[PDB]
Amino acid sequence: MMTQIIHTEKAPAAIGPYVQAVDLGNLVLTSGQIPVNPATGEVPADIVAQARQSLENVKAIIEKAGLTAADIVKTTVFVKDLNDFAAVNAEYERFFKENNHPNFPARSCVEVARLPKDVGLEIEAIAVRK
Amino acid sequence: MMTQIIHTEKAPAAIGPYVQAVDLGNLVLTSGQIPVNPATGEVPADIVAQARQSLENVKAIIEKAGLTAADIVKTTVFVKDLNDFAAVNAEYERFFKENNHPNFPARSCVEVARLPKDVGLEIEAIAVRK
Amino acid sequence: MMTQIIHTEKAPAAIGPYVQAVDLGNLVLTSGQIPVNPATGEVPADIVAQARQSLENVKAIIEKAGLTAADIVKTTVFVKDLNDFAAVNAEYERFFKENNHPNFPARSCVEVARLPKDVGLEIEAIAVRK
Repeated sequence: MMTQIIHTEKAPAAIGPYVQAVDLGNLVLTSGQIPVNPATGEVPADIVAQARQSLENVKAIIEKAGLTAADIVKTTVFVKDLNDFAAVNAEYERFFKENNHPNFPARSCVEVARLPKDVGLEIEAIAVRK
Repeated sequence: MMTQIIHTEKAPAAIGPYVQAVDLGNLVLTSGQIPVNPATGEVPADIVAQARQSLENVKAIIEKAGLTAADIVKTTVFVKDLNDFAAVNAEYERFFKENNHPNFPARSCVEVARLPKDVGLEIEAIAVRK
Repeated sequence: MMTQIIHTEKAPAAIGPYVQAVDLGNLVLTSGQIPVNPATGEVPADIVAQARQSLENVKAIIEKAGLTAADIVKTTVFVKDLNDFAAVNAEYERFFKENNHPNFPARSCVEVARLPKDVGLEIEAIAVRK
């Protein structure tokens, strides 16, 4: 039996009051990831670049656990500019099907006032593996 | 056995990286719905009208699956004006009990900066059926 | 068998379209709590004081049910000032381990535009008890 707690060597890492992710068993969940630039360690200005890195981090954790984005049941993403979603949404959906994730997980994205680390976007989705 | 994926002919419909809703089986979940005006296809200015339509869409999906709002375990709603919640909250609670939903599902509403489609409100709640 | 619904005599109490909390059984969930000052009934200006009270309310409900913060699988908290998180995060993590909550539940905090009751912060986390 297992419950939450998900270690990995790709995500932003956990060193505070939270872990990289949580594996409840059969139903996984990813914390509010962020485009922690691999060279700046924060959030690339390139809404597309930062948007792509954030997706890799969220998947890296779920992948290190033994799953895939395709399994993602639901997904949530906070944006600092709903006008930029045009590029993120176009690439967000184009990658899922390009990764074999046509299931299309639930969505819950909204324009928040701000985000941790001044990040221009956050990612938090759920995944299953029945 | 089932997992996520919920089709319907009432909700805003899914044509991107997400589905109308997701049925994990026994525990359903609705995506961030929106008052997609049946005549404008976006969000009626009438905070009350748009607030009512949004509730119907969220219920239409759960209803098309085989459940009811009364079963809703938790609920989340983003507002663009916490001052308007006075009318939404008054009608939100008056409809639940009027629909046989006295259980009172969890709440998680907050004043967000913006919302998809420039909608003045979003709805995302969970439902059970043990 | 049980499903949602969690009564208590410590939390902000439920008198509208939502209950104090919801106990799905084995997997609990707390609604968007708030620092409802015990003397003002709203939200203390002391970001630290209000931040501490909010934590007690969220735990009071889960405690009245038969669990602890340590069991918390995931956690979400809306802030009105990401600059204040420096004090909340420092005390948030210092209390978990001080309460025996080193598990570190998932995180999902963001700077929202506003919050119910003009509260300067909201709390909503999940808990397990397998």
